[PDB]
This record gives sequence, C-alpha cells and structure tokens, in this order.
Amino acid sequence: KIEEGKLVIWINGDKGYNGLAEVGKKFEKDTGIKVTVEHPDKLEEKFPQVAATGDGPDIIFWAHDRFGGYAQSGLLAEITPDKAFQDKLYPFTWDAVRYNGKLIAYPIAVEALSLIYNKDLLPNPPKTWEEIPALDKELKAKGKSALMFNLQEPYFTWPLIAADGGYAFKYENGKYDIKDVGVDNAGAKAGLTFLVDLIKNKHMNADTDYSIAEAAFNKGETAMTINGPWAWSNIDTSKVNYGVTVLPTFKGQPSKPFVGVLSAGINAASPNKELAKEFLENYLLTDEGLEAVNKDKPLGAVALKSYEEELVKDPRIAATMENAQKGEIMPNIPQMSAFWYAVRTAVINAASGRQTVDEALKDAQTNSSSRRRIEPWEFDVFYDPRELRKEACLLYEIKWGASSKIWRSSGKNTTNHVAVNFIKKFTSERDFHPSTSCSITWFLSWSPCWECSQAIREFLSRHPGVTLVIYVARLFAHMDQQNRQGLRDLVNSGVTIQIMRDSEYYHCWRNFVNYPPGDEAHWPQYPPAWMMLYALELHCIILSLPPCLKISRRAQNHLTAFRLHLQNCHYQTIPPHILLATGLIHPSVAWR
Amino acid sequence: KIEEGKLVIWINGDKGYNGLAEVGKKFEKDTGIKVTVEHPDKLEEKFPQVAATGDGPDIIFWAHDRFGGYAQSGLLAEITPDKAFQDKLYPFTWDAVRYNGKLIAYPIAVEALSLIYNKDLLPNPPKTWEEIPALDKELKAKGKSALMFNLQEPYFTWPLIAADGGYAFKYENGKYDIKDVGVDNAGAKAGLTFLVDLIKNKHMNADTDYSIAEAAFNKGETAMTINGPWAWSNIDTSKVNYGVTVLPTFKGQPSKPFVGVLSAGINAASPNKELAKEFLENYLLTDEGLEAVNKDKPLGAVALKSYEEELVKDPRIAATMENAQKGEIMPNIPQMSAFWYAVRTAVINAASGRQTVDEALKDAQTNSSSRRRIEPWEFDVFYDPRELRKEACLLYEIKWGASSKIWRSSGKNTTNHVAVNFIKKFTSERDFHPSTSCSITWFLSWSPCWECSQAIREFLSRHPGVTLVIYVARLFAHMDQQNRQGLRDLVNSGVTIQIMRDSEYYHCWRNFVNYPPGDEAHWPQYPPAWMMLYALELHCIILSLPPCLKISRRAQNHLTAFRLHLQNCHYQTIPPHILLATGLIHPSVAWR
Ligand SMILES: OC[C@H]1O[C@H](O[C@H]2[C@H](O)[C@@H](O)[C@@H](O)O[C@@H]2CO)[C@H](O)[C@@H](O)[C@@H]1O
Ligand SMILES: OC[C@H]1O[C@H](O[C@H]2[C@H](O)[C@@H](O)[C@@H](O)O[C@@H]2CO)[C@H](O)[C@@H](O)[C@@H]1O
Ligand SMILES: OC[C@H]1O[C@H](O[C@H]2[C@H](O)[C@@H](O)[C@@H](O)O[C@@H]2CO)[C@H](O)[C@@H](O)[C@@H]1O
Ligand SMILES: C[As](C)(=O)[O-]
Ligand SMILES: C[As](C)(=O)[O-]
Ligand SMILES: [Zn+2]
Ligand SMILES: [Zn+2]
Repeated sequence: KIEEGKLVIWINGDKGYNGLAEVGKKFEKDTGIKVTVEHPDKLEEKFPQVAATGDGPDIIFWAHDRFGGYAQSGLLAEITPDKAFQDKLYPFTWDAVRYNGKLIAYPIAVEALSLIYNKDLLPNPPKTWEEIPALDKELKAKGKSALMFNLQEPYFTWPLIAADGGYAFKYENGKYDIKDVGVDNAGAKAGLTFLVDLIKNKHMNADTDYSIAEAAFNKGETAMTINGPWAWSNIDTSKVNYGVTVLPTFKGQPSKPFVGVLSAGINAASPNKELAKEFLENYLLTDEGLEAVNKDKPLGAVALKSYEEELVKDPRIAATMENAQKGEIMPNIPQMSAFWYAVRTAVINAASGRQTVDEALKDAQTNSSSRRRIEPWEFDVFYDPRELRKEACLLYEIKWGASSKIWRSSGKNTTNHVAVNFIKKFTSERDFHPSTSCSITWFLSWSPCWECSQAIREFLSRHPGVTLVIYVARLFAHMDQQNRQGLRDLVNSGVTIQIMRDSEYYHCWRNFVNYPPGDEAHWPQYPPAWMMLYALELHCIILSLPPCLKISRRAQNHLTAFRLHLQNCHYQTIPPHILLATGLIHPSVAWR
Repeated sequence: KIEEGKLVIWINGDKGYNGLAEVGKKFEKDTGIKVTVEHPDKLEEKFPQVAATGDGPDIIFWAHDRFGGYAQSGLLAEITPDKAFQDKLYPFTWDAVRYNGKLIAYPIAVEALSLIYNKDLLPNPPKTWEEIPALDKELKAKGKSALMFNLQEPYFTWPLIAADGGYAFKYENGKYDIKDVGVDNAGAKAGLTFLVDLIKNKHMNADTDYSIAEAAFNKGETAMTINGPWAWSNIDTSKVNYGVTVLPTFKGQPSKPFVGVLSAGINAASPNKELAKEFLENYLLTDEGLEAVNKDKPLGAVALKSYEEELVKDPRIAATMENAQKGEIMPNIPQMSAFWYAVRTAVINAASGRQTVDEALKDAQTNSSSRRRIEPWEFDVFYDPRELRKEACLLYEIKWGASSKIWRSSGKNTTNHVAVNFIKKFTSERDFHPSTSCSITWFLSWSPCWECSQAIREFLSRHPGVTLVIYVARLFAHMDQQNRQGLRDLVNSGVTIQIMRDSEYYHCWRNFVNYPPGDEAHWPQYPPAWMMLYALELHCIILSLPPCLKISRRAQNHLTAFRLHLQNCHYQTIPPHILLATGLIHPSVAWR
C-alpha cells in the first residue's frame, strides 16, 4: 500500500513483472527502498477504486488509453521531465501520454499486434484473410487448426473491423469527436461478419481466449496467431520455429490495429512521488534497466532512443513497428473506456448466437458515445463533502414541460469549466425537444467561479425560457470577492443555489451512478459536517456577509487548518436554523 | 418566545393574583406596557422546564428555596438595586434572597405557618400537641374534628419534625453543610411517629390535602388547621369566627416551621429586565402596590419597612411573626429541592403505612443531599454545545461486587469542584455501605481540572481497592499544561477517561433522567460535532500531543472562534478512526 519510503508498482501479469522487480531490486540496493511489483487481475479497473481511497500503487503500468480517464478523475500526478531527459524519448510517445497539454505518464514502449506463424507448418504466411478458411481446411485434414487468437478481448478483433473503415471517434481539427463513432460503418460490419462467418464455418471457436490460443500455438497445434511482443518469450521457450510478420489484408485493404503505448503513471495520492520519479527516470528508462525488463518479457519498440537505436534491428521489432505504422495510435480520451466496454460486448454477442452482427454493432454505436452513466469511485472523487483539487463535476437533468420527461447525463472538466462546456452543448445542439420551456437542474460539487457565473448568466439571458437550479457540494474559493459577487449575481438573476444534502446525494446515486445490482439505494452516507458548513458559508455569501470559515489545505486531500469565526454580524443576521443545524453552536443561546 | 415590550408574571394561584393584576393595570395606564399575571399549576416545576428552552414569564413569584437552584442553572438574572431602595427592606430578607454573594430576587413578604382555630367550637386553643387526641375524642362525640390540615406537602408536617431537633442541612458560620442532614434525628423520628400515631389512631386521615382541609375548616367541620396568611381571605369569606395563633409545642418544645420569603425573580432570558425592575421597585414594592396585593389575598408580614411598620398591628400578623421568629429561615441552596422531594415521600409512606417511620426517614436521610432522578430540563443544561462553566453533571453509578447492586444518583458544584465533593461524601459514608469491593462510574460534564486530578489520584491511592471509570462530555481548559498533565496523570494512574457518546447519553437518560411518562426511552438526539471534537482533543491529550483545537468564547454560550490545527504530528500518530469520525478530514489522509 502507499507507505512512506516504499514503492508499490502495478503492471499487467502478461508483461515482465519479474524483470521489473529485478530493476526495482537494483533501485533498492542503491537507495534502500523496497520496490514491490504486483500484478492483480484487471488492474485497469481495480486501480481507480483503490487509488481514490488512497491504498493503491505508487506507479501504474498500462496502455495510455485509460490514463486519460485516470488523469481526468484526478488520479494521476503531473510529471516534470527536464528537457534533457525529455529529448531522450521519441516525440510520438510523449504526444500519446499528453492529456490537456500536460504530461501525465512516462512512456515506456510501443506495442502493436503482429501475425506470428509457425514456419514449419506454414513456410509462407497468407497475405489475405479470405484465404484463411481454405488454408484451415487443408490443415484440418492433417489434424491441426490455423490462425487461432484471443476472441474475448476487442483489442485483437479490432484490426478486421478497422481494415475497411473502422473509425473510433473520428479525429480532426486537433480534437476527437465523441458523437461521431464509426463502429457501425459498412466496413466495420463487413469485418465483423467475416469473423462471425469464420466462427460459424467451424474454422474458429468462439470460446478461444489468450491462454488457449497461446498454448495451442506454443504446442504446434496451430499454425498462426495474432499477438504482441510479450508472447515472444514463451514462444521462444517453446522451441517452435516461428516468424513475426504483418497482419493479413481484408478485402485488399491493410488491417489497422490500434497502437498501444505502454506507459507508467504516478499516483497522485502516493507521498513517494519523488522516489517514483527517480526510479522511472534514472533506473527504468535507461538501457540497463529497460534491457533487464525486456529480458524477461519483450516489450516491443521502446520509447528510449538509446535502446531503440539497436533494438529495431530485430526483424520481430521491425514487423511490430510496421504493423503499428499501418495501424493508428489509440486515443487517450476518457470516453475510450466506454468505447471498449461496448465493442467488447458487441464482439462477444457476435461470437455467440445471442445477437446478429448488425444488432451488436448498432448497440455498440449507440453506447460508444455514452455520458448517461457514472461510476461509484468517480462519484466519490467528485461528489463528496471533502475537498479534491480536480473539480471536474457535473450531473445535469433537463426536463421539458411539454413531454414531462427527464433527460439526464453528466459532464467533466475538459480544459474548460464544465459550465462553459454545457453552455456550448446547449447552444450548438438546437434540437433539444420543442426547444423552449425547459427546467435544468445541475448537481455539481464546486460552486461556479466568477467567470463561469458571468457565462451562465449570459447564457440564461440568451434563452429566456430556462428554469435553472444549482446544487453544489463544495465551495470554490469562497473567500474571493469576485466569486462572491458571481454567486450573488446568479441568485439575484433567478438561479436557486443550494448545498447538497442527504436527499440530493441519494437522488444523484439513484439517477446517475452505475451502482451494482445488489447495493441498490445503498448510497454512501457522507458526514454532514462539511455539508452544513458549506451551507452556512453559502448563506453568508447570499447575505453579503464576511467570510466565517477559513480552510487551509496543502495537497489533494490534506487539511492543515480549519477555522470558524462567527462575528456579532453573523449571530445577528444569519438565520438561526442554519447555525443550529451545523451542530457546532448552542441552540437556546444562539436564539437567547 | 419571550415577548418584547410586555411583562408576563407567574405567581401561585393561592396568592393575590388579582391584586397583582390590578397593580399591573396601573403600571400599564402609566407606561403603556400590558402586565399580564398568570397562575399555572405547579409553576415551581414548570418554570425551569420552559426557562431552559428560554420561553416563559418575565418575573416569577415564589419562595427563595427554589431560586437558588434556578440561579445555578443560569435561569435568574442578577438584580442591581441601589442602596436607597435596598434600605427600604429588612436586611435579613435580602440575606435570604442572596446566592453566592449576589442578589437574585426582590423580597416581597415573609410567610410562616400558624395555627388557625374556630373560636366558636374551641374557645381556648391547645398549647401542646399531646392534648390533640383528647380534644379530638371530645369533638368526635360532638360530630366534629379536632385538627385537619394538609399532610401531603412536607411544609405543613415539618414543624413536628423540627420540634425536637430536625434540621435540613447543618448550620455553620457562613458554611451550610449539605452532607450533614438531620431528617434521621431522634427528634425527627419522634415527631413523625407522633403524626403517624395520630393517623393510625383514627384522629386524622392520611389522604387529607389542602383543598379538603381548607374546605372542612371553612365549613365548621373541624376546629383547627395549619395555614399561612393566604388562607385568611377565604376563611374571612367563610363567615367562621376564627383565630390565628402560634403552633402548639411538641414535648415542651416550640414547633419550628420553615419561613418562606415570597420573592420575585427576573428571568435571565427576558429582554425586559429594565421594565421588570421598574415594575418591582417603583410600583409593586410600595405601600400602594403591597396594599393592593394584600387586599386580594393577604401576604402576611411584608418585607417593606414602611408598610410592615403599621401592618404588624394586626394580631394575625403578630402571631405569624411569632411563629416565624420561633421557626427558622428556609435555605436557598439548590439541593433544597431534593430535600423536600425526599421528605414529601417519607411523610407519605409513613401516613399510608407502606413504610415504617424509621425506613422512610432513613431513605430520606440518604437521598436528601442528592437526587437519583434528574429532570430533563436540567439534563439539557448539561451537554457539549453549552460551554457554560457553572453546572457540573456529576452523575455517579457505584456497584458493590459483593451484592451486584447498582447505586445511582447525582451531585452538583456547590462552591467546590464535584470531584472533592464526591471524595468527601464517599470517605464519610464508607462505613455505612458494603465492605471492600466497589466500582465507581462517573458521567460528568467537565473534564477534571489540575487540582481535581490531583485530589482524585490521592483519593484513589488512599483507597487501594477502587476501580474508577470517567466519562466526560466536555474538556475544561484543554490548553493548560497543568490540566493536560493532570488528565494524563489520571490515565497513567489506572483511570479510564473517555468522551461521552450517543450510547453513554442514552444510558444516562434511561437510568438517571426522570424520563417523561408518555415519551419512554426517547433520549434527546443531540448533534455529534462537539462530541467528536472533544474526543479528538482528548486523544491529543492522552498521547502527549500538542493542542489541536482552540476555542474562543465571549459570553454564556457565545462561540466567537473555533480553530482546528492538524499538524503533521497529529496526522502521523493520532488513530485514523477518530480523525475519520470527526467528519472534517478525508479517509485518504487518515489511511496514508
Ligand atoms: O479492458 C481491456 C483492454 O483491452 C486493451 O488492453 C490491451 C492492452 O492495451 C495491451 O497492452 C495488451 O496488454 O493487451 C490488452 C488486451 O488484453 C486496451 O488497451 C484497453 O483500453 C482495454 O481496457
Ligand atoms: O489531481 C491532480 C493533482 O496534481 C497535484 O497533485 C500532486 C502534485 O504533484 C504535488 O505537487 C502536490 O501538490 O500534491 C499531489 C501529490 O502529493 C496537485 O495536488 C493538484 O494540482 C491536483 O489535485
Ligand atoms: O418544597 C416544597 C414546597 O413547600 C413550600 O411551599 C409552600 C409555600 O411556602 C406556600 O407559600 C404556598 O404558597 O405553596 C406551598 C404550599 O403548598 C415551600 O415554601 C416551597 O418553597 C417548596 O417548593
Ligand atoms: C467547475 As468550476 C472550478 O468553474 O466551479
Ligand atoms: C473542571 As471541574 C469545575 O469539573 O473540577
Ligand atoms: Zn469556471
Ligand atoms: Zn475542579
């Protein structure tokens, strides 16, 4: 767990955890800090749950796709690599680890799927997918199956989908569109139908996973497979004459597999961020340590120019990099998460006889762009009476008096305050519903800033028929004259502002959180201390009164000082029920 | 709540409420302030219940015995009469209305019980109690009663108890001893035994109350009665030729009834202190006002020298004054309440035969200095939001392992920290209770101070076999090196100290508080903020840590400043469950 003077690292079990542990033991021999490497099941999903509470790993190794979402939730800490060390790595890798113009993780290596074929059972690999069935038949009469790969994860099935036009959040103008998804394109459907046909035609088993595929190829039972560099080690120990080459073409077009950038991020809650930076910049990302890691399980094209200079000489590395070039780099935006959850489901339903290709891809098309859901860990990270610097919070519920139906969704911090983002979405999409007489209800943790107050006021004056109500859980810089006037302005302009309470939190839990089936309505009872304190301060703001409480923090959640100063002014003008509700003052005497 | 610009007065229905109302009407005609007089049932007990909430009357008329307790609860306000006016009343009256060197009420008049006899049915009243049965027999042959008086209230039966040495509290120069009680004295036993004999011997009925007694005397059914001046009016309208004289002598000794000083106290919460002072000093305590009150229901000898000087000429007033002289001044200490509540029961149990005279007097003797059933209003005056320095909970429950019986009761401040009071009481009564095993459980308000800690440790060392557990609700001067080291000292000496929580308060409510009959097991749900805060500070104390929170008060319960300073030391050593329970910090920091 995150201990002082200790490093806890999490890396996928398929990679070189022992090699990384050896590098860590060298770090321990030099500085005296135990480096413990762990590989839990589906760490990409366990990491936020434990990092939010605080008991997690000091460093996390994984692709760059989920690092975006992590940094969005404020789980990763910014890395400061001087220009000398920054110039040591290729610019593509750094561009892959940059979120909102800020570096969030150290690039370790590049990984792309490649076609590994048994040179003994097949001297010349096939150049196209259409000839795979015939080949399979010819080898089935001999007692062996060909081209067996993991069908459980969409990362392996995506090359066929993208071969003829599979766009995942089309990119243009330097920005990735979330609404425009391509998993339902003609080419995507064609590729998935071909794979489903390969399964139906008895050429491939839908139950095949990474373990079964790798074991069958290592035992000479299969002539081909699709995998990255990590498998090369076990394949070498299998003494099977194999060859790594490019992936076959689908309908005369090159298969486009996503390019993953294995990177290491530093936990924002770990107090050993200095030790983490030292370990990753001085011992891991060097020819010595990176070579030791590569020794256990190969990691493909590395990010270090010093090592890559003589590592690209391996034809296997060259084939993987060629496949990556033919492919496209994986985006690191947060929505990617949902994207995969959708494709992974579609692929499964396409492998089984539950849904057709069109049905699965259409459901994935409509679910890849989802913002109607929110996880419980991130709910505790944003909607909580306790402070977290990364505001990034908005639960909006729009109701139209005409149809009397609630349309709910969320919003996060995208290089701009969420208020400005919702305003832009409302102004851009004119087809709301009848487009008039709408009641908007916001559930955000931090109070709108002065600039956001002016923007929301201009937006509300722009559209007359908008009944807007705001529920805030925390107060952003409640001791800034401008923020004060902004909140008073919003209230005076017809915007109700109230501090979230038990009712509001439970309502948000039921309507927005992706709570598990069993724990239905089991919302996390938050302490009323800060709820009542922020309510008292907010009422002092509305009454143009001086600040009563003063907070003094120093880190993401470190509270050093807290003071409550109630002047004669407060006792004389602030209503008594609020003071009595905070529980810190006496009732009968507050009234006298 | 208490109204502005209005005077509300509460006086017992047996006094001249109409006369007081007319004086208030004159005050209204002169200053334009409606003075409304009310007479609620059992106001001596209703007044504190409403005064704790703050609502109630502006002025209260009653004996000074209950004013001491009222003042200790912070319910009465200090009066500031000038010397010119103070010299208008008798000095000993002010002495009776003085509590802790401060005048808490305006003395109105003095009242003492007198023997009222029907001059037609009895020409010569009896001079001794021993001849009362004889007289009775004669009148029984006539179809009349000899002596019928209210025996439900101990105020009427006390003269016989004190006739041969019955004292409520011990009398010393400036020192009124609470522990030394004389309700178990030989003379007290003899007096109550004579009363019980009068009841058992068919000379008096044990169910006789004030109503039946007064009505029977006014209807010529009985030849004698015992009453004060207030009954004189109704007796005058009864057309019965009566006479007021001194009380008979028991065993050749004069009957000693407590003398009540009817006084008017000003509610400490009422915002009309000035109006109350004016009404009491300029219109009520004058010859005109006192005469207008005397016309309705006589008040006996008033405290005003101008009126009393020419009022003593009435033989009835002279007889009342003689009974008062031969009697004794009623103490105004708070414990008086319990005292009476004790005697009241004893007497009843002796009249109904449910308990013998010795049993009733012994129980009254043991429960006259304390009270085993605390009222809810005074229990509300004891809690953590109230910073009031005066009241000290001192709820103690002692079990004797030899019998597995629990002894429950309370105690108060009385010019000495409750610690030394309990030490002295236990050291004095050690011989009367069981032999060796003992486990004391304290539920007190303020954490023992430096001096109290040293006294407690020396008491615990003086008695080897004593297991003491302390549950405190607040922390007194938690920023004093001496108090700090004292608490640590008590802990190191084998004494457990913990901050009271919901469970402890519920236990105190169910076992010590006089729970309401209709509302059973409903303990007052109080906010936990200060409970958790004082708990965090207590842990900082025990762990020899620097002060964490700092309070800054300005009035009775006016909290002007409250600061929480959690240094790195605190975060590093304080247990995380306490910090997390306060609700002001994040679990991430607590976990680390
Ligand atoms: O949750 C499944 C996961 O699939 C992909 O993860 C890849 C990973 O990027 C590679 O480094 C390698 O380890 O194979 C994994 C599939 O087993 C996606 O990268 C990821 O977004 C997704 O969550
Ligand atoms: O959520 C992002 C987070 O970044 C920073 O968090 C780190 C930071 O690296 C440190 O300088 C220090 O301030 O606290 C954290 C690690 O101890 C910031 O705290 C803040 O911008 C933000 O919350
Ligand atoms: O403690 C019991 C109760 O007894 C006496 O009360 C008398 C009072 O003195 C009389 O003036 C009359 O008006 O009311 C009571 C008789 O029922 C004590 O004087 C009183 O203080 C005390 O509370
Ligand atoms: C989401 As904000 C920092 O504008 O309140
Ligand atoms: C601190 As104390 C008045 O209970 O001795
Ligand atoms: Zn903003
Ligand atoms: Zn003390």
